Amino acid sequence: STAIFSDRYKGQRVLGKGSFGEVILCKDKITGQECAVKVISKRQVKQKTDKESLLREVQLLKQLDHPNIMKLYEFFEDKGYFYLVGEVYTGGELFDEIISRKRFSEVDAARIIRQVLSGITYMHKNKIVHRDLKPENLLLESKSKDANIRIIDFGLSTHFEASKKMKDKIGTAYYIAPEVLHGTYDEKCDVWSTGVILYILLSGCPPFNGANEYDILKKVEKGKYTFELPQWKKVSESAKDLIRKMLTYVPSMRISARDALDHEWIQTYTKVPSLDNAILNIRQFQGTQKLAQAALLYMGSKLTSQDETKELTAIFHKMDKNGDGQLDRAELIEGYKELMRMKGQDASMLDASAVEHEVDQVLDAVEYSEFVTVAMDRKTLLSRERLERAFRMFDSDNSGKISSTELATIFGVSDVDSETWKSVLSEVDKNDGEVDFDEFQQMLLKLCGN
Ligand SMILES: [Ca+2]
Repeated sequence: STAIFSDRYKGQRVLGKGSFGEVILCKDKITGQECAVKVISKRQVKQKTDKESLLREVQLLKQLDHPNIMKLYEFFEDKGYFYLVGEVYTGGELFDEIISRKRFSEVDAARIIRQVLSGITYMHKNKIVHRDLKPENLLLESKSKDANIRIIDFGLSTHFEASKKMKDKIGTAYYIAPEVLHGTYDEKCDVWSTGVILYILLSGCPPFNGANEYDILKKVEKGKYTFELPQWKKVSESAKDLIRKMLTYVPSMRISARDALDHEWIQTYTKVPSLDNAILNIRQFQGTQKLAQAALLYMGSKLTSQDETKELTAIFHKMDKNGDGQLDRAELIEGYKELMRMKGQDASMLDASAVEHEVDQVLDAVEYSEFVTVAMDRKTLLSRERLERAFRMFDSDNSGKISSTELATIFGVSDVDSETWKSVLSEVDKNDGEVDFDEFQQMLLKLCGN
């Protein structure tokens, strides 16, 4: 409120797009301490509670400390944004580390879940519920195999409204507790979500699955699942018993996070065959989720580029006094600053110094029409290379193609209607039942107006 964020911190690099907003690697201008700042835009996110309830939870969260909980250092608020400043972790997402290794057993799964439960138990004792616990929120403290897990976004859910855009809801339906869907829930919803993560660690397949978001939510609401897949034969009976207690439908009957640590499976496997079939399915699952996410962000970046391309052309056309199509470097900065003044402050461009530098980078490469193409191509370049990398990673056999069955699974996770993508495919392809990267990219372009 009183203190300004930009006067203390400077943006160094974009870490990624998390829940509620963009995540930026920032650095203190005095001490040089690196920090990860989640920037939540007030227009794209609505406040569920009042301002005084939010400040009270922020104050509590700043005093909490646990080795498996991400530390919240500071909190800032300006006219249109909320900035949540915390510690940086470079180890990446838990599931990205599991797909790289060749050996994964119940001892590794028990060591993972013991950490997740230690953090949850500690936060539940302080009356803080996560509500949106999922593998994406489990980060590794360092780039190593024996590194600590840190749970992020612990306590946001209660004060910020969930996004309705599929690019942000991707992969959430698998882990949500049934009682969260019907409205009456408490801290037991985090035990269910951890139970779902444990089920995926030991088999590589979600317990509640479907061809789309709604079919998954129907399975979660019914609450029925089975240990009827071949890979569950090589898993112990105590692991299955803990999952049964964690995935109990009635929350009052469901085990607590505290009692889940004292369970025989945690006590025996933290104080042993390799689950090879489970690794292959986590690889397939992670690749499928990441390609679906990359496809949705690619379409979103193409629509954002079209909006900003025309908006920046209109700003520069009005600034062109004589009408030769040219402008000075100082004029282009005024017009680029006007784009952020009209279409909101950018996550990468925190202050005027970052805008002046962003223009100098485009001016070094590059008529304002040519400059418009470069500045917009730089924003699309960050999204097109992620799509190709995700397509290449999904294509594990390096065939260069993805089958029609794989497209149905991808578009199913992305929530693109079955009849809509099949029609778009016939317009570009026109019939081997498989598409290459360019054809896949052409389908996404046609699925967002281009
Ligand atoms: Ca292939």
